[PDB]
Amino acid sequence: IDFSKPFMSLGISIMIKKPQKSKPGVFSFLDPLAYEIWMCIVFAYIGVS
Amino acid sequence: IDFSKPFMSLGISIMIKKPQKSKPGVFSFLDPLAYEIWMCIVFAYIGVS
Ligand SMILES: CCCCCCCCCCCCCCCC(=O)O
Ligand SMILES: CCCCCCCCCCCCCCCC(=O)O
Repeated sequence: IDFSKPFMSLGISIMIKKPQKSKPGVFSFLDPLAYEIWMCIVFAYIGVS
Repeated sequence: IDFSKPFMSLGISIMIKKPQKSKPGVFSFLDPLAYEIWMCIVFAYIGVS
């Protein structure tokens, strides 16, 4: 058959799952340390006092 | 004349100058925190006092 001129140029692309904006949590300033450290600091604080 | 099938597909495209290092601003020392944070710190300072 004899095609006509392309009316839509395309190709092979890459599709991935759209990511999320990862809205920071309210209490995210605690993230640098683990929950165990934060809990142990309170225990250490009480003990020292 | 009679053109053959396209061997290359092109379009209109924006050309600009490649961004270069931004000259540091006068009050650049305020960049690590957003304008909102600095404003809220002032409000928190007043409130706490
Ligand atoms: C003077 C010693 C204590 C200073 C105050 C530290 C405040 C942090 C304690 C509460 C955080 C507990 C962690 C649970 C939340 C989490 O990180 O998942
Ligand atoms: C307790 C005072 C802390 C120091 C506060 C310094 C900054 C005061 C002014 C805050 C608002 C303007 C500065 C941010 C400007 C911007 O980056 O757009």
